[PDB]
Amino acid sequence: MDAESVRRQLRLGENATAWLSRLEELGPPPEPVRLPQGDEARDLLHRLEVPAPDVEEIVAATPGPDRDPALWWLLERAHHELVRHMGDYKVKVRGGPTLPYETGAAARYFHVYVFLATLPALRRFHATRDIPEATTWETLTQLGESVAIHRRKYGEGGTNMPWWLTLLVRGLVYRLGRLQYNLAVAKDGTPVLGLHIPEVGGPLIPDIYYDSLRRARPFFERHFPEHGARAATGTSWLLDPQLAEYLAEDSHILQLRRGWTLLDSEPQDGDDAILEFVFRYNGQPLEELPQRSTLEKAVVTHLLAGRHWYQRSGRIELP
Ligand SMILES: CCCCCCCCCC(=O)SCCNC(=O)CCNC(=O)[C@H](O)C(C)(C)COP(=O)(O)OP(=O)(O)OC[C@H]1O[C@@H](n2cnc3c(N)ncnc32)[C@H](O)[C@@H]1OP(=O)(O)O
Ligand code: NA
Repeated sequence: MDAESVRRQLRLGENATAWLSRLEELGPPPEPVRLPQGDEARDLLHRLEVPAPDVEEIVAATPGPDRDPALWWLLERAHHELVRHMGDYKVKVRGGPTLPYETGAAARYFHVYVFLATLPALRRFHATRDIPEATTWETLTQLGESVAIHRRKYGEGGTNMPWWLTLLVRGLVYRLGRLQYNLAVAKDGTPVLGLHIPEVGGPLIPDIYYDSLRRARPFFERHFPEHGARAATGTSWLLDPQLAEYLAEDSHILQLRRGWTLLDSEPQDGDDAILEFVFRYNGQPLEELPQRSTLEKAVVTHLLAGRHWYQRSGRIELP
Protein backbone atom coordinates (compact mmCIF):
# COMPACT_ATOMS: atom_id res chain seq x y z
CA MET A 1 0.00 0.00 0.00
CA ASP A 2 0.99 3.64 -0.65
CA ALA A 3 -0.94 6.94 -0.89
CA GLU A 4 -2.17 6.32 -4.46
CA SER A 5 -3.56 2.80 -3.92
CA VAL A 6 -5.04 3.82 -0.55
CA ARG A 7 -6.89 6.67 -2.29
CA ARG A 8 -8.18 4.23 -4.91
CA GLN A 9 -9.27 1.42 -2.55
CA LEU A 10 -11.01 3.64 0.02
CA ARG A 11 -12.83 5.60 -2.75
CA LEU A 12 -11.36 8.91 -1.56
CA GLY A 13 -11.79 12.10 -3.60
CA GLU A 14 -8.96 14.13 -5.05
CA ASN A 15 -9.21 16.54 -2.14
CA ALA A 16 -7.83 13.86 0.19
CA THR A 17 -4.49 14.00 -1.73
CA ALA A 18 -2.57 16.42 0.52
CA TRP A 19 -3.60 14.64 3.71
CA LEU A 20 -2.61 11.26 2.24
CA SER A 21 0.74 12.78 1.17
CA ARG A 22 1.34 13.87 4.80
CA LEU A 23 0.44 10.40 6.10
CA GLU A 24 2.68 8.63 3.57
CA GLU A 25 5.66 10.79 4.64
CA LEU A 26 5.10 10.10 8.38
CA GLY A 27 5.02 6.32 7.90
CA PRO A 28 4.04 3.87 10.69
CA PRO A 29 4.14 5.05 14.37
CA PRO A 30 7.18 4.23 16.54
CA GLU A 31 4.67 2.46 18.84
CA PRO A 32 2.71 -0.28 17.05
CA VAL A 33 -1.08 0.25 16.80
CA ARG A 34 -3.06 -1.93 19.16
CA LEU A 35 -6.88 -1.86 18.99
CA PRO A 36 -8.89 -3.51 21.83
CA GLN A 37 -10.92 -6.55 20.74
CA GLY A 38 -13.92 -8.59 21.90
CA ASP A 39 -14.97 -7.82 25.47
CA GLU A 40 -12.01 -5.53 26.21
CA ALA A 41 -13.42 -3.34 23.38
CA ARG A 42 -17.05 -3.56 24.72
CA ASP A 43 -15.81 -2.52 28.20
CA LEU A 44 -13.73 0.43 27.00
CA LEU A 45 -16.46 1.66 24.61
CA HIS A 46 -19.08 1.50 27.40
CA ARG A 47 -16.77 3.51 29.61
CA LEU A 48 -16.53 5.99 26.69
CA GLU A 49 -20.37 6.13 26.73
CA VAL A 50 -20.85 4.78 23.19
CA PRO A 51 -24.48 3.61 22.76
CA ALA A 52 -25.18 -0.18 22.54
CA PRO A 53 -26.20 -0.61 18.86
CA ASP A 54 -22.92 1.08 17.85
CA VAL A 55 -20.74 -0.80 20.32
CA GLU A 56 -21.52 -4.13 18.63
CA GLU A 57 -20.99 -2.71 15.11
CA ILE A 58 -17.68 -1.09 16.14
CA VAL A 59 -16.48 -4.29 17.78
CA ALA A 60 -17.49 -6.50 14.78
CA ALA A 61 -15.82 -4.17 12.29
CA THR A 62 -12.48 -3.70 14.09
CA PRO A 63 -9.94 -3.57 11.19
CA GLY A 64 -6.63 -5.51 11.11
CA PRO A 65 -3.35 -5.31 9.07
CA ASP A 66 -4.12 -8.42 6.92
CA ARG A 67 -7.96 -8.09 6.83
CA ASP A 68 -8.03 -4.36 5.95
CA PRO A 69 -4.66 -3.41 4.34
CA ALA A 70 -5.70 0.00 3.00
CA LEU A 71 -7.65 1.14 6.06
CA TRP A 72 -4.88 -0.19 8.33
CA TRP A 73 -2.24 1.85 6.40
CA LEU A 74 -4.44 4.90 6.94
CA LEU A 75 -5.14 4.22 10.67
CA GLU A 76 -1.46 3.69 11.40
CA ARG A 77 -0.37 6.94 9.78
CA ALA A 78 -3.37 8.98 11.03
CA HIS A 79 -2.54 7.82 14.58
CA HIS A 80 1.09 8.75 13.99
CA GLU A 81 0.05 12.28 12.95
CA LEU A 82 -1.75 12.68 16.33
CA VAL A 83 1.08 11.50 18.60
CA ARG A 84 3.65 13.58 16.65
CA HIS A 85 2.14 16.93 17.85
CA MET A 86 0.45 15.58 20.95
CA GLY A 87 -0.52 18.42 23.25
CA ASP A 88 0.97 21.15 21.11
CA TYR A 89 -1.54 23.98 20.64
CA LYS A 90 0.83 25.99 18.36
CA VAL A 91 0.42 23.49 15.46
CA LYS A 92 -2.80 23.04 13.49
CA VAL A 93 -3.61 19.37 13.01
CA ARG A 94 -6.55 18.59 10.79
CA GLY A 95 -7.34 14.90 11.24
CA GLY A 96 -8.78 13.18 8.22
CA PRO A 97 -12.18 13.84 6.67
CA THR A 98 -15.14 11.53 7.19
CA LEU A 99 -14.35 8.55 4.90
CA PRO A 100 -16.65 7.17 2.16
CA TYR A 101 -19.02 4.68 3.80
CA GLU A 102 -19.48 2.34 0.77
CA THR A 103 -16.21 0.63 1.75
CA GLY A 104 -17.83 -0.83 4.94
CA ALA A 105 -18.30 -0.21 8.65
CA ALA A 106 -14.54 0.10 9.45
CA ALA A 107 -14.48 3.19 7.20
CA ARG A 108 -17.67 4.50 8.76
CA TYR A 109 -16.16 4.23 12.28
CA PHE A 110 -12.55 5.13 11.21
CA HIS A 111 -12.21 7.94 13.79
CA VAL A 112 -13.31 5.66 16.59
CA TYR A 113 -10.38 3.42 15.67
CA VAL A 114 -7.98 6.40 15.48
CA PHE A 115 -9.38 7.48 18.91
CA LEU A 116 -8.91 4.06 20.56
CA ALA A 117 -5.42 3.59 18.99
CA THR A 118 -4.32 6.98 20.39
CA LEU A 119 -5.70 6.55 23.96
CA PRO A 120 -2.44 5.26 25.50
CA ALA A 121 -0.46 8.24 24.10
CA LEU A 122 -3.22 10.62 25.16
CA ARG A 123 -3.18 9.17 28.67
CA ARG A 124 0.60 9.34 28.81
CA PHE A 125 0.32 13.08 27.95
CA HIS A 126 -2.39 13.65 30.59
CA ALA A 127 -0.19 11.95 33.27
CA THR A 128 2.86 14.11 32.47
CA ARG A 129 0.56 17.11 33.08
CA ASP A 130 -0.89 15.55 36.29
CA ILE A 131 -4.44 15.68 34.88
CA PRO A 132 -6.62 13.97 37.49
CA GLU A 133 -7.95 10.52 36.44
CA ALA A 134 -11.60 11.68 36.69
CA THR A 135 -11.15 14.63 34.34
CA THR A 136 -9.42 12.40 31.75
CA TRP A 137 -12.41 9.96 31.86
CA GLU A 138 -15.05 12.68 31.71
CA THR A 139 -13.18 14.33 28.83
CA LEU A 140 -12.87 11.07 26.89
CA THR A 141 -16.69 10.50 26.94
CA GLN A 142 -16.94 12.96 24.03
CA LEU A 143 -16.40 9.83 21.87
CA GLY A 144 -19.85 8.44 22.98
CA GLU A 145 -21.42 11.82 22.13
CA SER A 146 -19.89 12.00 18.66
CA VAL A 147 -21.20 8.51 17.85
CA ALA A 148 -24.64 9.18 19.42
CA ILE A 149 -25.12 12.45 17.55
CA HIS A 150 -24.31 10.77 14.23
CA ARG A 151 -26.92 8.07 14.73
CA ARG A 152 -29.43 10.65 16.00
CA LYS A 153 -28.96 12.89 12.97
CA TYR A 154 -28.66 10.22 10.19
CA GLY A 155 -30.23 7.04 11.59
CA GLU A 156 -26.94 5.24 10.84
CA GLY A 157 -23.46 4.73 12.35
CA GLY A 158 -20.62 7.22 12.41
CA THR A 159 -18.78 10.00 14.21
CA ASN A 160 -20.08 13.56 14.17
CA MET A 161 -17.46 16.32 13.82
CA PRO A 162 -14.23 14.27 13.81
CA TRP A 163 -12.09 17.47 13.91
CA TRP A 164 -13.31 17.84 17.51
CA LEU A 165 -12.44 14.25 18.51
CA THR A 166 -9.01 14.87 16.87
CA LEU A 167 -8.38 18.01 18.90
CA LEU A 168 -9.52 16.26 22.12
CA VAL A 169 -7.41 13.14 21.61
CA ARG A 170 -4.39 15.38 20.92
CA GLY A 171 -4.67 16.58 24.56
CA LEU A 172 -6.12 20.01 23.69
CA VAL A 173 -9.71 19.76 25.04
CA TYR A 174 -10.71 19.29 28.71
CA ARG A 175 -14.18 18.80 30.09
CA LEU A 176 -14.57 20.37 33.52
CA GLY A 177 -17.98 19.51 34.96
CA ARG A 178 -20.60 20.63 32.43
CA LEU A 179 -18.37 22.60 30.04
CA GLN A 180 -15.49 21.90 27.63
CA TYR A 181 -12.48 24.15 27.03
CA ASN A 182 -9.92 23.98 24.25
CA LEU A 183 -6.49 25.53 24.40
CA ALA A 184 -6.54 27.85 21.37
CA VAL A 185 -4.72 30.91 20.00
CA ALA A 186 -6.62 33.96 18.61
CA LYS A 187 -5.92 35.78 15.27
CA ASP A 188 -3.21 37.94 16.92
CA GLY A 189 -1.42 34.91 18.43
CA THR A 190 -2.52 35.51 22.03
CA PRO A 191 -3.65 32.42 24.03
CA VAL A 192 -7.44 31.96 24.44
CA LEU A 193 -9.85 29.26 25.73
CA GLY A 194 -12.42 28.01 23.24
CA LEU A 195 -15.55 27.29 25.31
CA HIS A 196 -18.01 24.58 24.14
CA ILE A 197 -21.29 23.30 25.63
CA PRO A 198 -21.65 19.61 24.93
CA GLU A 199 -25.03 18.01 24.52
CA VAL A 200 -24.57 15.32 27.19
CA GLY A 201 -25.10 16.67 30.71
CA GLY A 202 -28.64 18.12 30.83
CA PRO A 203 -29.93 21.72 31.13
CA LEU A 204 -27.44 24.48 31.82
CA ILE A 205 -28.53 25.44 35.35
CA PRO A 206 -26.52 28.43 36.66
CA ASP A 207 -24.89 26.34 39.44
CA ILE A 208 -23.31 23.87 37.04
CA TYR A 209 -22.32 26.64 34.59
CA TYR A 210 -20.54 28.76 37.23
CA ASP A 211 -18.98 25.87 39.04
CA SER A 212 -17.23 24.91 35.74
CA LEU A 213 -16.38 28.49 34.71
CA ARG A 214 -14.69 29.18 38.13
CA ARG A 215 -12.50 26.05 37.83
CA ALA A 216 -11.15 26.87 34.31
CA ARG A 217 -8.48 29.49 35.13
CA PRO A 218 -6.85 27.62 37.97
CA PHE A 219 -7.10 24.24 36.20
CA PHE A 220 -5.16 25.51 33.17
CA GLU A 221 -2.70 27.43 35.36
CA ARG A 222 -2.01 24.28 37.34
CA HIS A 223 -1.68 22.00 34.29
CA PHE A 224 -0.79 24.26 31.32
CA PRO A 225 1.04 27.24 32.86
CA GLU A 226 2.68 27.84 29.40
CA HIS A 227 -0.64 28.63 27.76
CA GLY A 228 -1.77 31.57 29.92
CA ALA A 229 -5.28 32.38 28.61
CA ARG A 230 -7.31 35.11 30.37
CA ALA A 231 -10.34 35.21 28.04
CA ALA A 232 -12.74 32.62 26.57
CA THR A 233 -14.42 32.74 23.14
CA GLY A 234 -17.35 31.09 21.40
CA THR A 235 -19.61 31.57 18.44
CA SER A 236 -23.16 30.24 18.61
CA TRP A 237 -26.87 30.41 17.90
CA LEU A 238 -27.16 30.76 21.71
CA LEU A 239 -25.90 34.34 21.53
CA ASP A 240 -28.48 35.61 18.97
CA PRO A 241 -30.36 38.56 20.55
CA GLN A 242 -33.61 37.32 18.85
CA LEU A 243 -33.92 34.45 21.36
CA ALA A 244 -35.18 37.06 23.87
CA GLU A 245 -38.27 37.43 21.65
CA TYR A 246 -39.25 33.82 22.33
CA LEU A 247 -37.78 32.36 25.49
CA ALA A 248 -39.24 32.81 28.95
CA GLU A 249 -37.86 35.19 31.54
CA ASP A 250 -36.19 32.47 33.64
CA SER A 251 -34.29 30.96 30.63
CA HIS A 252 -30.82 29.72 31.61
CA ILE A 253 -29.60 30.86 28.14
CA LEU A 254 -30.92 34.42 28.54
CA GLN A 255 -29.59 34.76 32.06
CA LEU A 256 -26.15 33.17 31.53
CA ARG A 257 -25.27 34.91 28.25
CA ARG A 258 -25.43 38.36 29.97
CA GLY A 259 -21.91 37.51 31.22
CA TRP A 260 -20.69 37.48 27.63
CA THR A 261 -19.67 40.43 25.52
CA LEU A 262 -20.82 40.33 21.86
CA LEU A 263 -18.24 41.03 19.16
CA ASP A 264 -19.51 43.35 16.41
CA SER A 265 -18.88 41.73 13.03
CA GLU A 266 -20.49 40.92 9.66
CA PRO A 267 -23.77 38.95 9.86
CA GLN A 268 -23.36 35.17 10.43
CA ASP A 269 -26.20 33.03 9.05
CA GLY A 270 -27.59 30.74 11.71
CA ASP A 271 -30.51 28.79 10.26
CA ASP A 272 -28.39 25.66 9.63
CA ALA A 273 -26.70 25.86 13.00
CA ILE A 274 -29.87 26.36 15.09
CA LEU A 275 -31.63 23.54 13.20
CA GLU A 276 -28.53 21.47 13.88
CA PHE A 277 -28.29 22.01 17.61
CA VAL A 278 -32.02 22.16 18.33
CA PHE A 279 -33.18 19.27 16.06
CA ARG A 280 -30.06 17.58 14.68
CA TYR A 281 -31.81 18.48 11.48
CA ASN A 282 -31.52 16.32 8.38
CA GLY A 283 -33.58 18.04 5.63
CA GLN A 284 -37.06 16.84 6.76
CA PRO A 285 -40.09 19.11 6.20
CA LEU A 286 -40.32 21.75 8.95
CA GLU A 287 -43.89 20.74 9.96
CA GLU A 288 -42.58 17.24 10.65
CA LEU A 289 -40.18 18.44 13.42
CA PRO A 290 -40.95 17.89 17.14
CA GLN A 291 -42.77 20.82 18.77
CA ARG A 292 -42.53 20.17 22.56
CA SER A 293 -40.26 22.87 24.01
CA THR A 294 -40.83 26.58 23.65
CA LEU A 295 -37.52 26.72 21.74
CA GLU A 296 -38.61 24.01 19.23
CA LYS A 297 -41.84 25.97 18.66
CA ALA A 298 -39.84 29.25 18.31
CA VAL A 299 -37.30 27.91 15.82
CA VAL A 300 -40.01 26.54 13.49
CA THR A 301 -42.45 29.45 13.83
CA HIS A 302 -39.66 32.00 13.14
CA LEU A 303 -38.49 30.15 10.03
CA LEU A 304 -42.04 29.47 8.71
CA ALA A 305 -42.76 33.20 9.10
CA GLY A 306 -39.92 33.89 6.60
CA ARG A 307 -37.54 35.24 9.30
CA HIS A 308 -33.91 34.24 10.08
CA TRP A 309 -31.58 33.09 12.84
CA TYR A 310 -28.03 34.34 13.43
CA GLN A 311 -24.91 33.05 15.15
CA ARG A 312 -22.92 35.56 17.19
CA SER A 313 -19.33 35.55 18.41
CA GLY A 314 -18.68 36.49 22.00
CA ARG A 315 -16.00 36.61 24.72
CA ILE A 316 -15.58 36.43 28.49
CA GLU A 317 -12.60 37.74 30.68
CA LEU A 318 -12.22 34.81 33.19
CA PRO A 319 -13.04 34.60 36.93
C1 LIG B 1 -25.55 30.52 27.98
C2 LIG B 1 -24.26 31.29 28.21
C3 LIG B 1 -23.15 30.67 27.39
C4 LIG B 1 -23.26 31.19 25.98
C5 LIG B 1 -21.90 31.05 25.31
C6 LIG B 1 -22.00 30.08 24.16
C7 LIG B 1 -20.73 30.24 23.33
C8 LIG B 1 -19.95 28.94 23.42
C9 LIG B 1 -19.95 28.26 22.06
C10 LIG B 1 -20.67 26.90 22.16
O1 LIG B 1 -20.61 26.21 23.18
S1 LIG B 1 -21.52 26.46 20.70
C11 LIG B 1 -22.33 24.87 21.18
C12 LIG B 1 -23.52 25.08 22.12
N1 LIG B 1 -24.00 23.74 22.49
C13 LIG B 1 -25.26 23.32 22.23
O2 LIG B 1 -26.13 24.01 21.71
C14 LIG B 1 -25.56 21.87 22.68
C15 LIG B 1 -27.07 21.58 22.56
N2 LIG B 1 -27.85 22.56 23.35
C16 LIG B 1 -28.26 22.20 24.58
O3 LIG B 1 -28.01 21.10 25.08
C17 LIG B 1 -29.12 23.23 25.34
O4 LIG B 1 -29.57 24.28 24.45
C18 LIG B 1 -28.41 23.82 26.58
C19 LIG B 1 -28.09 22.77 27.63
C20 LIG B 1 -27.10 24.48 26.15
C21 LIG B 1 -29.31 24.88 27.20
O5 LIG B 1 -30.52 24.25 27.57
P1 LIG B 1 -31.41 24.74 28.82
O6 LIG B 1 -32.64 23.90 28.85
O7 LIG B 1 -30.60 24.86 30.04
O8 LIG B 1 -31.75 26.21 28.25
P2 LIG B 1 -32.93 27.19 28.71
O9 LIG B 1 -33.15 27.24 30.17
O10 LIG B 1 -32.54 28.61 28.14
O11 LIG B 1 -34.19 26.80 27.78
C22 LIG B 1 -35.43 27.47 27.82
C23 LIG B 1 -36.38 26.74 26.86
O12 LIG B 1 -35.76 26.29 25.59
C24 LIG B 1 -35.76 24.86 25.51
N3 LIG B 1 -34.48 24.38 24.93
C25 LIG B 1 -33.26 24.89 25.18
N4 LIG B 1 -32.38 24.18 24.46
C26 LIG B 1 -33.05 23.28 23.72
C27 LIG B 1 -32.66 22.35 22.83
N5 LIG B 1 -31.36 22.27 22.56
N6 LIG B 1 -33.51 21.51 22.22
C28 LIG B 1 -34.97 21.56 22.47
N7 LIG B 1 -35.27 22.66 23.42
C29 LIG B 1 -34.35 23.42 24.03
C30 LIG B 1 -35.90 24.44 26.94
O13 LIG B 1 -36.37 23.11 26.99
C31 LIG B 1 -36.90 25.47 27.48
O14 LIG B 1 -38.21 25.25 26.94
P3 LIG B 1 -39.40 24.82 27.95
O15 LIG B 1 -39.47 25.56 29.21
O16 LIG B 1 -40.74 24.89 27.03
O17 LIG B 1 -39.03 23.32 28.29
NA1 NA C 1 3.97 18.03 11.52
